[PDB]
Amino acid sequence: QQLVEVGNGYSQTSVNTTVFRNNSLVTQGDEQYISYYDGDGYLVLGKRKLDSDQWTLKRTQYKGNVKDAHNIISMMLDGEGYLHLSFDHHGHKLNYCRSTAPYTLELGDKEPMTGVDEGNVTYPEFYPLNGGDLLFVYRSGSSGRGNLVMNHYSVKEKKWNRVQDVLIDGEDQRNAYWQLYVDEQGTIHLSWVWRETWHVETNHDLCYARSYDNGVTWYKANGKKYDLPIRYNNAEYACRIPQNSELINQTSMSADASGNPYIATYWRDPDSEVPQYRIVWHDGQMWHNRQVSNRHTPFSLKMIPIARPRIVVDGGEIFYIFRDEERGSRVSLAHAAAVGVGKWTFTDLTNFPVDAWEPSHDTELWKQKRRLHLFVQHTKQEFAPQPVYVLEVVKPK
Repeated sequence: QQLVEVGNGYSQTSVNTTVFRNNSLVTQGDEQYISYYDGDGYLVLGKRKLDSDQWTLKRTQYKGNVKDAHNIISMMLDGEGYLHLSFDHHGHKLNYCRSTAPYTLELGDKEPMTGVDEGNVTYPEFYPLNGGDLLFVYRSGSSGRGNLVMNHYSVKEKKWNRVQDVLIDGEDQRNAYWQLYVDEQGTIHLSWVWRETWHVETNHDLCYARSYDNGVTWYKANGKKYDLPIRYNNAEYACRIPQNSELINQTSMSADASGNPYIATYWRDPDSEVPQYRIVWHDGQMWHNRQVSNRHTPFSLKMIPIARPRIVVDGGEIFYIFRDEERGSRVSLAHAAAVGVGKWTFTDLTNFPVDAWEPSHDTELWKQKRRLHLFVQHTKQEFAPQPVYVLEVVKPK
């Protein structure tokens, strides 16, 4: 299970290696693209042909505040091959750049998307849409509460338009933390936890919504159309998980070829001190939740000794990527041949620790080729810059 070295990246924080890099790594056609901060804080872009181990790197004109692990880089390609980059935010004015040509590691100047409510950004994320268009999501904090703002890029028009200004509504009462995925049909999947207070221990529940029409109209998994915006009272609950359950925020989710959502997270049971990894999914008929791990070591959120997970699905076959102090903080794989039967195997994918690392993966490679590639780097949360690798993952023997 092979480990392709890219270049040295910043390792003194987990900025290159958070679960919410959407994306760190992206394939189009026969090429794969990557982004990270180098040891000196510069935004580096890379590309390769997928059949090669040789990366072409470009140190761009931009830097980021690498001492803050929130200040991540997200990238994506549109249907014409232009790279879109957004980076370096913890409640700051939008940093957004496009490549100057398709398939080329040359960034233009920073530019607005719509110019509206772009003053206080955190957590930029890109998703591909049908027709080569893009979705952008970010957390806007300008109101005093983190609000989900969603834009659509038309690749033909070379233009961004707002889609949703108020999709999840905390009613000046509660907070919300979300993750998304665009499936192989072009449907946007959305899931989130609520948080009653400002403190992480009041994280509760997993809610869900989807949109088939690029974010305009929204549906529940049970088929009912949403009245917007989505509040505590009308949200579809994928799973109930109470406050003070060590429920974590900002994880990941995926979907299978049938458009069914799967959500990967962790929390602990009422009668346990031990948080466990979970999978929450809708099979076209109903919601399910299951425990993936069999941990025995407590921790509390009130660095975290386990990583927030990533998942990919192939017709009920599940690859569930994690990192855990119980397994020496290696890159680890929890694999299920069939999600519905719940027989999991556990396999370490690295023989060395990656400490603060959380997984991000090449979402488009998995969709287009059913190959699972991870962004892998040893980070901490003074440590010399460590190699960034791409690791291909296959089912275990």
